Amino acid sequence: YPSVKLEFVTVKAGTDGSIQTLIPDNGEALTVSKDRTGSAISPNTSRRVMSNYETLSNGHTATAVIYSLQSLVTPTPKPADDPTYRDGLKHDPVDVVSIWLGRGYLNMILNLKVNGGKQHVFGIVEDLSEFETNGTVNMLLYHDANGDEEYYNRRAYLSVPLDKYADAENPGQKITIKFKYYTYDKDGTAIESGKYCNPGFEYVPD
Ligand SMILES: [Cl-]
Ligand SMILES: [Cl-]
Ligand SMILES: [Cl-]
Ligand SMILES: [Cl-]
Repeated sequence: YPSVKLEFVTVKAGTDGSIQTLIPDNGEALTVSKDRTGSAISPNTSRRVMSNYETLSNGHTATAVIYSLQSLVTPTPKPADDPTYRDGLKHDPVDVVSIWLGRGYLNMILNLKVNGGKQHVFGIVEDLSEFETNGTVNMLLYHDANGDEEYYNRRAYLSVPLDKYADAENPGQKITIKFKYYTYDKDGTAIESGKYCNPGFEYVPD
């Protein structure tokens, strides 16, 4: 478990790139009264990030004080035939710590065994073969450790966007996300886990 408690949030920058707004997943948008990180994103943009922050209230209105900010991976689900997967599908093992639907994303905290100097590349391999049949979206985690040794535990944060499944001309549509990922079994063998496929994550994009 990490030293600093981190939450999935959205941050917005104003004209100078400084963070002016923090939008918790659980609450309403808050004006950032103080950004102790001194972070700067692209002027007038929003980013889905990890943050340590606190809410301060005067009993009527509250503001956010940011203590830490870090990026998270926002992989767009893509079919196995997409050019990003040209060099083959990679499924280096991970553990799922926590996984849930929230604020238009499929959020997850992963546990990895890393070392250093190698970029861990994440993606979502999309299969829509059952989407017209029963609204099922099949997702397989892509993970390329790039030969990084499995020495130290490290968390990874993913927020899979689900906006592409919303149909404005088909409202009230119930979508079922069935997420698969490779992990180690009790004996240290890498296996494809269907743990989060039964019954899957049901949601109505509205
Ligand atoms: Cl982002
Ligand atoms: Cl106050
Ligand atoms: Cl769990
Ligand atoms: Cl990450």
